Parts: sequence; structure tokens; C-alpha cells
Amino acid sequence: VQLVESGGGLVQPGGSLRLSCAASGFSLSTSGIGVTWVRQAPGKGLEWLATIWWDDDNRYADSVKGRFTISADTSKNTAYLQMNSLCAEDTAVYYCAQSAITVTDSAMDHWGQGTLVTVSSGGGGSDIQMTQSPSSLSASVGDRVTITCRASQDISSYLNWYQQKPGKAPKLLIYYTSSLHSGVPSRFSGSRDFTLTISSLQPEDFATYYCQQYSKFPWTFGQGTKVEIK
Amino acid sequence: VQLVESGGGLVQPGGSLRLSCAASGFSLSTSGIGVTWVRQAPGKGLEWLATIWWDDDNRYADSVKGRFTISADTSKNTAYLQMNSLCAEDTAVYYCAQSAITVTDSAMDHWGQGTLVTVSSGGGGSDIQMTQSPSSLSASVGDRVTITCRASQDISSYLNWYQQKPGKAPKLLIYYTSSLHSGVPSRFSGSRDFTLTISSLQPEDFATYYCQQYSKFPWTFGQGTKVEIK
Repeated sequence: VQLVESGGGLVQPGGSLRLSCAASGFSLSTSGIGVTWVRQAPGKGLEWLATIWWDDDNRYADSVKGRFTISADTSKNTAYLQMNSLCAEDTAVYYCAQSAITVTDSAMDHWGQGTLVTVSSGGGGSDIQMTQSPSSLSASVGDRVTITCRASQDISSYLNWYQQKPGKAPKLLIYYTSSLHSGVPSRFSGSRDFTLTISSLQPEDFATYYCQQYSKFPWTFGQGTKVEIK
Repeated sequence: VQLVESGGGLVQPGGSLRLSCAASGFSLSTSGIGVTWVRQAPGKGLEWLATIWWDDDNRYADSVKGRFTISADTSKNTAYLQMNSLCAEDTAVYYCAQSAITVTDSAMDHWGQGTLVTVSSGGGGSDIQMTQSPSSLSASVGDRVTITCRASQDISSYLNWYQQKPGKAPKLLIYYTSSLHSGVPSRFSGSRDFTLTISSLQPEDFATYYCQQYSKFPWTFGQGTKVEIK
């Protein structure tokens, strides 16, 4: 009694794929028998996706409802996971498993060996990672604040600074490392490793600040720096 | 000069949506002018999605290639993000922003206020969370090991224990809290809060162990417990 899996590989976002789970040793038509699909993201745990029973009863995980369908072909004694509208979050090793609902026993057994599905459209080159320091900081009105940002590559001076108040859209503070956006108070200044400096903190300046490189696409942001009251 | 945003809301996985960015104060046909879409997952930072320039030049983030398209209608002076094949990972507040490539200046300015897009098909009820303890542990051959698992609700005794060696499929150890799977050594035992006990660790027992409830759908797993050598 075993399940032979087939399919998978690399596929673009929005693409489609089908995985097969060939049942050996038993029959999917048998009463009590179900087939279940489980997936495991790289370096992560297990996540149940769908279960199909002998009586057409089916159950889906919320995140795959409307995207994945589960089925079984009797003539080939094979179970299928039809995966459409694929997204990066679907990158994982996908397992099929045999269920048996034959009053208190329902467990996944005789798993398939699993096959990786990777959803991507990019190359092997890394994107420029931006790191902000610190992630958080405390200050009082009138304080001097300095926030730093660092690029994983030489981005020259193509770096912007944004400010975001809670629940509001971001606002451009400084462009090209040091050029102050017109209408932004001159207490904000940018320098270069990159630093945003507030010379004397004001009540309206408590917010999250972001750096952003435009040296290359994709444009990337730092993780943000929240400046909070004391 | 401002950008008026419209659209968003709740939509099922695999569904489609369109966001509008109405340009006020300037014209998208102007040379040097671009429109950019940025999104911010709840409690997370900013992520660039796509940029459309006056000369039809376009650039996409890798994870939305093949799913999202960016465009602009001149007669309505509006920019559009056509979002198809939507996934849970697309839940975020989506911003449009005005780009200006008019030799070293390219920054997002005059952002729209943003609108939430949530991709979901479920209800307000929480799924049963399983917590394993500890996440990791050290031991030597011959040791006694106990691993615990806890359910966020009363799951009665509908709980299974699995074992996963690196690079291999999971294997059922114990079903219905205490029933030892046939062929599994009796040094493995399960009890009930839930505990998996190994009476005397053997070389083949170094692996990751998972609990799993089947009291309710969706079936949920614990985060796993890696048992590693000393």
C-alpha cells in the first residue's frame, strides 16, 4: 500500500499545475477511503490543503478555495490536485496522503514522497536589500534623531526617505540622499551608508520612516523605523 | 496635484479586482511622468509592485508578474492596477504614487490615500491553533524524550502524532491520542494537553515530530519539534 506522486517543478505566478497521486495496494473507490493533500513550505511546518473522500465529500483550506480543486480518476486509480492561480506563497513540497474514515479514527497514512512546487518568475540574482537601523526608537519633543539605512550593493546616491504617520499614506521627505523635498521642514536632513537626521523632534514627527533605493528595479524599501514617544 | 484612489475590499482567492488612481493637477501623458503602485501588508513595511511611464515603459515586481497588469486611461486621466489570480499574500493597503523621471531624480510623490485589498474566503471563526513544546530539544541515544502539544479548543482525543526525517515524507506514529500505529516501535507512546513520549531514543529517532488535530476542518498541525543530537 503506497502512493506514487508525480508533477511539480518551477512555474510562473498565475500559472497552472496538476499533481498526481497514484494509489497502489488499495482502491480510492473503497468506502471509508479518502485522499488528502498537505504541503510544507521550505523550512516550515505542515499545512493541510484538501481532503477528498470516496463519497465525493470534499473539504478545502481557506487559502486555496477558488484556486485549487481536488479529484480522483477511478480508471487510473489516481488522485489529483489541480492548482490554478499560483502565487509565491504556494512554493512548497506537496504531499498526498491516504485517509481512512473507517467512529473515531481519521489519520493521514502512507504518504507520497512529495514533489516541490516553486512559483517564481525571476532570475538567480538577488534584489538589493535595504536595512534600517534601528527598527524602533524612543524620543521626546525637541530631541535630535538619526536613522540609518544600508544597501546590500552600491546604490550610489539613488535613495529616498519617506515618512508615514499611522493610517496615512507615505510622504516623500528627501530624494537623492540629500535633496530636501519642497515644503518639508529643514530640520529634516539626509546624508551618506545613509542617514536621515531630525535636528529637533516636533510633535508631528512621531511616525515611521522608510528608506528606498531606485538604483535598480525592483525598487526596495527598508523595513522601517518607528519613532515613538518617551 | 493629487491622486484619488478607488476600489478594493474583500474578494475570494482566485478572484479579480481593479484599482483606479485618478490624476488631479497634472497629466499622465506628460513626458517624465510615471505612476507607481506600492502595497503595505497589515503591520508590515512597503513593497513596490509596478511602475508605468509616459512612454509605455513598464516594470513589474517578480511576485506579481503574470498576475497584475498596470495601465493608464488618458481620457479619464486615470491609472489602473488590474489584479488577477489573487492570493492571501495580496492582502494589503495598496497605494498609487506619482513618479517623475525628469538625470538622477526618480521618487514616488503625491501618494494616494490607499485602499485595503483583502483576499479571503473564510469566516470570522478562528481555526484551532496547535502549539508544540518545545520547538527544539537536544538528546543522546538512549534518552527519554517527551514532547507536548496543546490545542486552542477542546479537541477531545482527535489528535495524531507524525514523524518526519530530513528530506522524507511524514509518517504516522500515533492516532487518536494513544493508539500506536502498527509497525511503529512501542518505545513511542502517546498520552493526554497531549504528550508524545519516547522511552529510549534510538539513532533513527532523530527527526521532527508533529501533532495534528482532526476534530474539525481545517486540519491543523503543530509547528513541529526537532529532536537533535547532543
